[PDB]
Amino acid sequence: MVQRVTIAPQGPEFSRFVMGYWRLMDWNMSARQLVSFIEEHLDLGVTTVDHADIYGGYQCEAAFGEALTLAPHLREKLQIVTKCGIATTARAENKLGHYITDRRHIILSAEQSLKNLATDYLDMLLIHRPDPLMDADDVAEAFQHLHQSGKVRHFGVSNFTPAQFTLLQSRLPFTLATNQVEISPVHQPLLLDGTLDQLQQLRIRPMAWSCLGGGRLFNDEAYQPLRQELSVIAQELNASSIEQVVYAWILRLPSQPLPIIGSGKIERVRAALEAETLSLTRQQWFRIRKAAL
Amino acid sequence: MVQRVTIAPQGPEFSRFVMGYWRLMDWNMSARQLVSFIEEHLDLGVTTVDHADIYGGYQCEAAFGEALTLAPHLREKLQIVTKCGIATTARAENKLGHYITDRRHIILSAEQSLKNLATDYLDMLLIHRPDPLMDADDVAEAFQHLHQSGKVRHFGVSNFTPAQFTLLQSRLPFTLATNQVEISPVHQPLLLDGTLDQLQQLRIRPMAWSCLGGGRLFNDEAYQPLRQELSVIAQELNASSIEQVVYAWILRLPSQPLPIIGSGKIERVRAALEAETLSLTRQQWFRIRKAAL
Amino acid sequence: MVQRVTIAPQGPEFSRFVMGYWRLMDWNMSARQLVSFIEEHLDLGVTTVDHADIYGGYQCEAAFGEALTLAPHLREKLQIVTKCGIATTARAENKLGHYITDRRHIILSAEQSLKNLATDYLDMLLIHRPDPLMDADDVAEAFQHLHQSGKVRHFGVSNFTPAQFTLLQSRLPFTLATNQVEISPVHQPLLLDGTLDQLQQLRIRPMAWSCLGGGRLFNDEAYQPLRQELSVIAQELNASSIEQVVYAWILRLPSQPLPIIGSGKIERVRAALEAETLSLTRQQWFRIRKAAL
Amino acid sequence: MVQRVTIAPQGPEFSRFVMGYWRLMDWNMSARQLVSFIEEHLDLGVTTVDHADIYGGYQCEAAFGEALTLAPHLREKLQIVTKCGIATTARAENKLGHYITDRRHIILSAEQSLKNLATDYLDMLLIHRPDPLMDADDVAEAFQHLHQSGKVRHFGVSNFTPAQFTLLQSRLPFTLATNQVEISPVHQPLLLDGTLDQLQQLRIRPMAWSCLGGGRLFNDEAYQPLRQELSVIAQELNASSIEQVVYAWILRLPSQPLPIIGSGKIERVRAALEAETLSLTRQQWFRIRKAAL
Amino acid sequence: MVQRVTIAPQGPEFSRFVMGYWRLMDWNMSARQLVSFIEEHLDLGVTTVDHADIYGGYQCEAAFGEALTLAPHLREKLQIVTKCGIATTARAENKLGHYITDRRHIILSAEQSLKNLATDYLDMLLIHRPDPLMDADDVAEAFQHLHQSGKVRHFGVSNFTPAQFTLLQSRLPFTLATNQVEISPVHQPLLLDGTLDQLQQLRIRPMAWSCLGGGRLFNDEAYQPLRQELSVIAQELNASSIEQVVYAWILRLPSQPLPIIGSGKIERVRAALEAETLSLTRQQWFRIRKAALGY
Amino acid sequence: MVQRVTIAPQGPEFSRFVMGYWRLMDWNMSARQLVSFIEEHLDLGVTTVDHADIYGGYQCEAAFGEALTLAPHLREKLQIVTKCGIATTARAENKLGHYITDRRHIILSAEQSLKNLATDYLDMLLIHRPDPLMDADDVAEAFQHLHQSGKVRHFGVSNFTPAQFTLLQSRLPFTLATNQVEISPVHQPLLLDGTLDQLQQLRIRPMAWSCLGGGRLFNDEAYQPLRQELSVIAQELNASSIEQVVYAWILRLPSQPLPIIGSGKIERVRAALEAETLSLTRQQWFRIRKAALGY
Repeated sequence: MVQRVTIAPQGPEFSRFVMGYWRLMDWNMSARQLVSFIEEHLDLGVTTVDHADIYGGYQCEAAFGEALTLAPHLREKLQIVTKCGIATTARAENKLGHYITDRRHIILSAEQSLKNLATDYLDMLLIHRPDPLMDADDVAEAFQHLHQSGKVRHFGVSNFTPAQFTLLQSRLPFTLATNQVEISPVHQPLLLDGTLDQLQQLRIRPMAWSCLGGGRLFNDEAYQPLRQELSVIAQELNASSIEQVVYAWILRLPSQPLPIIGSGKIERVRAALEAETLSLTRQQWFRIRKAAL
Repeated sequence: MVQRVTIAPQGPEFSRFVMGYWRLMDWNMSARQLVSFIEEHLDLGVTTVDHADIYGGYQCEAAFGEALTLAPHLREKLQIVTKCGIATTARAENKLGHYITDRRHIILSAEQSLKNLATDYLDMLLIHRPDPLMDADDVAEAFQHLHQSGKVRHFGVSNFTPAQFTLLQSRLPFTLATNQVEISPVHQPLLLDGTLDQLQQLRIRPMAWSCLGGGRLFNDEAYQPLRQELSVIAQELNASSIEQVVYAWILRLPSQPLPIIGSGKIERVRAALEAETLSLTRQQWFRIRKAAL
Repeated sequence: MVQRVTIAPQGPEFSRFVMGYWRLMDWNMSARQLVSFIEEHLDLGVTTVDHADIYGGYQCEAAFGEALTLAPHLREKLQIVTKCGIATTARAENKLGHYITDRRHIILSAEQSLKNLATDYLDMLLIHRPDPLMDADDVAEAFQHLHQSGKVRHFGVSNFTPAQFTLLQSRLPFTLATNQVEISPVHQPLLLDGTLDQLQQLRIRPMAWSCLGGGRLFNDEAYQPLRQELSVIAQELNASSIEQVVYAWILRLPSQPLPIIGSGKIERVRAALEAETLSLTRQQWFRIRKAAL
Repeated sequence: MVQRVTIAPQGPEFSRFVMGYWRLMDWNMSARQLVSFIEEHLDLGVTTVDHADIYGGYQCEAAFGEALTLAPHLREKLQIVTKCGIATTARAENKLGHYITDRRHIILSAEQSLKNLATDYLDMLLIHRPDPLMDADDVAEAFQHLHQSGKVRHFGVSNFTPAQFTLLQSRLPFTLATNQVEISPVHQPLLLDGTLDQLQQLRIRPMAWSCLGGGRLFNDEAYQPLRQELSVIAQELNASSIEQVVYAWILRLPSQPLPIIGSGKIERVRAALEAETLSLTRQQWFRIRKAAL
Repeated sequence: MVQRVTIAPQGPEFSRFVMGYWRLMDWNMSARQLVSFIEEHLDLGVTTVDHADIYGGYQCEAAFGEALTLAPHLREKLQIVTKCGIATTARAENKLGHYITDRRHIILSAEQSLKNLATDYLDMLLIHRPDPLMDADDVAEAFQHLHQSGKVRHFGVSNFTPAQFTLLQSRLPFTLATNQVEISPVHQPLLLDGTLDQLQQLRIRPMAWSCLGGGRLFNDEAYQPLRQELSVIAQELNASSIEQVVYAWILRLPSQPLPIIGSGKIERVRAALEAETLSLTRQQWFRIRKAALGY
Repeated sequence: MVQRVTIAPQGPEFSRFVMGYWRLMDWNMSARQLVSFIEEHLDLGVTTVDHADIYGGYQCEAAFGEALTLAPHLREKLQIVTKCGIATTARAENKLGHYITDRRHIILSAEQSLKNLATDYLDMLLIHRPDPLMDADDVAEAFQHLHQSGKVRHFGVSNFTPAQFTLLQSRLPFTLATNQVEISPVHQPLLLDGTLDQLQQLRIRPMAWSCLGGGRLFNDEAYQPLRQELSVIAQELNASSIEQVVYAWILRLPSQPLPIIGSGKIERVRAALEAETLSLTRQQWFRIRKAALGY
């Protein structure tokens, strides 16, 4: 089973690996098929799932909720994370992509999330992106309302700089439970730009997205000779695949990230979860870093 | 007319818009013409005015003082902000442009400002630029003397990074009342680099300079189709001019900036002030941002 | 009188200083007032004037043509340059700013320019900006048509890289007569990036726009201590103003630029034309360069 | 079905779209399944195919050759492009990834390619990457031997700068037939950096790789609202998928690129090919560019 | 003689100028010649010396300890600073250069340092470079153990960003006593990027390395015209040499850096210490800055 | 002995390694000691020597000419390269560093060079740096005059972009014989920015300066771990020193550079020339590249 992990002080207990549903609509699953898939990754210990209001042209939440309506007993076994803050052109009233982080929008988005997902509470709500118009007082008013009514148990952010993180935190009487950020051998700036230093310092563990380079590792022909060094290291470790090596690479980070898995096929999930057992050496970790840069 | 605003905790009360006098020598006004102009913007509710020792080759403060000696009753109605820290070659001793932030210079500069402006106090004194040779103990000692003697009511900085700001603040018994910074659709890095994040967190409102791009919006042929998108949004808001839309764009920031007006023509001042009544939508705000980038 | 200058091999004879009309609508002139202004700068030897289809929300060409209709004898004494290639949102069918460099648009734009300016020929037509969709074959087809019909006597470009310049040139049986580019102490990259090297090499003289920093020199408070070094040098040369020093700085360049003047007030034009008589030293030229960088 | 195109002066005739086999080992196809796939895209008019010695840990060429030995009649219907120049650690001799562009390596690589692909000629051989140790005389000697012997019909390069291209071309009696380069809404610098300017000038059409962003368009959560603007334009064009709109975006370039398709699923190939019939407006093209930036 | 300075709150007392020994192996000194050199800079007031486990291919520490063994009275007269955290290919087991900041490596490195330098305590131990794999709890455990046993008196870092500095500091019950960083007219980003602001704010003085541009000032043809602008300002100050001017320029910084001297020539050390008496004005400082950038 | 090479079409024949004299004043040589040093590198086959009007505060040329005056037979045995175009504050009339590339200054500079070096001709004259005020017609006039009179045999440039190079070349009836540029594992942008591509294309060989990183390789603490990766490859090649490895790395470039040696120690010159016989493989070259970048 996947390890159980407290992601922040007084924060929730998650599974170390998180199941990401941002691509759910591309998997072409029925509600019944989705139920089986959730049941499958639950049995492997992946209990924490990641959503957002905008995913799938604003349809993934609703589609996930249809599965939860078929199998009502699953809710209790899951930790549901979702997000708000982004406005895309998938909605007709949005003439251009932008951000909305006003109090009322946050409350309305969360409430809609509850309806879509067919549940009466969210485990965590995140601000999806840092908004130049973000009024921390107003976000705090929304969070306080959602918290005191029992509709949202924890709050965090996504893709925030440390200064943006500290601004919002300064308004809240509880700890921001995460800062969901992009971490992989393909995208390493947060390792040294201060983001991951801050998170380690506050003992807040990031949920890590785009762990496989946002598709570049396998589909960007320019990383093909890089696939090779992960292969060479894979065989040193007797790892079954290069994905396991990349996940191990991420887990090795001292901020102790929780990797988000995005594949809608189950033993690529299982393959991912085998990274918990690979002991990377430092030289193997740095060999990967340099092969990628 | 123009709103009254407290710019910081334990800070002064300023007008939301600030009249900037850095171009005063270029306006070719008699002392009596300048007296009429001050009275005119005072009647509109613009009471805060912005000076620096160096402006106009060290001439603008003295010119303003000529007006105040002719009309002594004006001083009590104004909040005078001036600065020190830059040394230009308009003075023979300065063989190159550089910075000077030593304790004695600050005090002597403030004292000369009083003499120039024909007043016995300043509402606020700013360090004009961050100086790599800035000793914060030295600045603090200067500020402390100016404060206890009643010569200067409040202190702030200009164009400081968050680290430079924190450094000086650490030495001071009172709160720095502002960080005067460049903010416009043409110059946006401070929106995301942490400068405005820190000011919002501390509830310190920045005075905003180069609000119209330091001349570029109207005089740079390259921004001329951009000037056209502001015209399109102006027509939507039924605004009489595009500068109104720009000022509304800045006011919309959650750090709540106080824009500095630099025009010596009173109808351009009045035109600016109707920005307070403009209802800029988020989408309009982001369209402006995108068109400028 | 202003010097007469051949700007390219087999190219037209221009005045060394060019009168720019991109801001004509902001000057608030009647047709009668504009006539007087043209007559005034003509008598000083400024015969070459610069237009574009998009200027003034597509109105400057027409406004200039009204003056030419009042005083028909002026056409013969002027060299008219205009441009096409940019599409702005000042026209309702343009939902966003973009470029159009298709054959038919170029021909139609030129033909409209002839109607607006109330004349039967243009001295030079320029591609206003380098378009990623630019098909050099199609531009060449348009130029050939306009040339062989006698509607346009010469052709050039604006803001092109040397590779973009060479691409278009490779299609044309005559020499591109200029590459209109931004040159000033405030914007110096073209001095070393290869643009001005290419122009000198081909003996093609650039028309230089934004010569005074697109408004920054006088209106960007951050260049105020830089105004000072131009002042110090102005007095060494006994120059009447800093504009004359900046123009002299530009004229000193070995690509031998033709500065475009944009002020609608006549002895700032006259003041500009006095730069022909200032002999800058190299040390003065480099002192300016370093004061600006 | 797919248009026939001559890619350069004295160059070969290719299909407008190219089938890329760099992912072939990941498709898990039997030799007979691969034979069916080749026949399927041949029937759609896709005849040009793209290989490299290194692809799939030096396995994709040989796998393709298994198909050609089973179906010998196919070779005459195909144009085979392959490459050399990169040395990866999938071979034991290579202790680090590097480049090898020495004369003997090029010849031996081309010869191994023939053996791998079970054919006695290649339609085109490319240098895979610009090598700081590239001696253009050495490459030229290799190309000359391969050409005179009839083993290779044409020669080109991949990812070269205009200076690297010019350098190699200077040594060759025949024209380099392509510069295979990365082009997509996600990666646009080549549009303006001179690479595509030079190819259009020489009337050489580039083969375009990573047309869909090297996986980012669909697998990078960060481009997911961007994926939505392509959906909006798709609906305007009544296109069945967004990749069609992307391919139409690339085809719209005046260098006239030949996009490389990398999907081993035949219906994704067919979906791509209907891009030829799509009428992309300039405004649509620029909206896509802006939404990606 | 060289002024003595408290480098941090609760921190040790160092000499304002620091003798750096990273180039020791290249000087080709016998152990006896090294004794004399140490005694000579000691006489001038230079008591603080800077080492690292990796210097000279893991050889410089041991070469220094041979001198200390011949002259054991010198030990008490010195403040010895050393470092760990970098792994170089001078050790066969390291197939590539990388970082090691685990607890047991830090402890074992410090203990090897003690054996190499032939002494039972270090005055200060530094983390040589920020390691993306740095676990601050682990470093704190190591530092705690070394402090508990008397083996190491004070602790600091080298080349840390302010966020890396704050991270490590959060775990420690004692103040980090320095952040050793690169400062010269040739390399100025730390003047404005927050590194030196943080140090001034915390009243922690940095040790400054590559004070003369890492060799470039004298050995890079491209700085020869700049070198000559330093000579003009030298003449104005009646300074014996341009090294004095550069050191004076660094000392003028309000973080109050301690310059590390790396020359094995006592003549040049002496010429460094004379910078303490130089009256560098603001315009001279700024003229220097600009000559170096091109401003 | 050092191979001889034709540096350009119609160009002069140089030694593959070039003795650079920009640091001459710092060596503290008497004129007689300089004679011996010249004779010693001459014996090893180093015949081409590199000077500039500005070097050593406008002193190095004249110091060299004093040696040539004591030993006038040496002149014919050397190819002398010098430069003009830079104005430094070592001359009182220059209140700031800048460039001067006007016709009469070029002519007067070359003529001063002749007087300084105590010789009646220069083998090659270079424009030292690209000048934004460079008027190529003016330079061509100067070069024409100097060529017409026999005072200068060949012409080239230093630190030019390819567009600056092409600009000047367009005006000249003879081929520019070199573009002297910076090349080292420490400074690699010219490998891929088109500078070296253009030179290879035109079959013009660059003279390479700052081959050892302008002092950084040895004097910058931050390259000490890299210095040690060069030592690993040295051992693999049985190379006496890492300087040999670096020179071999530069020689491997297909533009076929001529390295400028700047050491006044004949021991180190000798150790440079041994690079000609080193078998640097591709993987070794690339390992070096990557150790220097961090790739």
